[PDB]
Amino acid sequence: GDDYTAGKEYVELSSPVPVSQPGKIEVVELFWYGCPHCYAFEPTIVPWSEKLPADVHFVRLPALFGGIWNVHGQMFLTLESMGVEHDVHNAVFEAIHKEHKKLATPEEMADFLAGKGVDKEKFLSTYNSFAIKGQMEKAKKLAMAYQVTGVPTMVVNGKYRFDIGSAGGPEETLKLADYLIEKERAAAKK
Ligand SMILES: Cc1ccccc1CSc1nncn1N
Repeated sequence: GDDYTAGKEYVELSSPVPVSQPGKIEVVELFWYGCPHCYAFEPTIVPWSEKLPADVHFVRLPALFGGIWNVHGQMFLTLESMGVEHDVHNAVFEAIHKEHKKLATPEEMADFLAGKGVDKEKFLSTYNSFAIKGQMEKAKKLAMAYQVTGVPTMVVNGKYRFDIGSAGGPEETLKLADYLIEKERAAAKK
């Protein structure tokens, strides 16, 4: 009969946000190019996310809160729109937190991406296109609605907000995530 405290481990939003399509549970993690905590979470969240059933869907959304925040995230959405899969996405975080070659401009981004199999022309073509902007505004209005006041931040079904600090550790974050998945799943368990 329960095992977590509201506000202590996970915080429930007074104003919840509905997902686009029902049936599957929404799991969003708002990472940033300036959060070290997100880097140490990668080798821990991957084995969990890539082992989830066909009832849970993880989404990669950056902390687009204007300023330099949105700038340090658009690059990711650009790659996802390129149609590349299993292109060693983790290598990107490496050049950001291990090297930190000031990836704040498209030039530096393309220069680095070109070394892993990325066309500078395609990149810049869609980068400066509305195709990415439509995604940017989409995540922007959702991020602030998910009550994301920090990074990282795991949001489940736009109702429960938690993170490493709130949970009490990277492992505790996974505990809360799995618990909340069943929490929402129970509201529609046939
Ligand atoms: C918000 C966006 C931008 C880019 C890729 C995927 C998405 C859809 S993810 C989403 N849409 N409504 C709720 N939710 N978490």
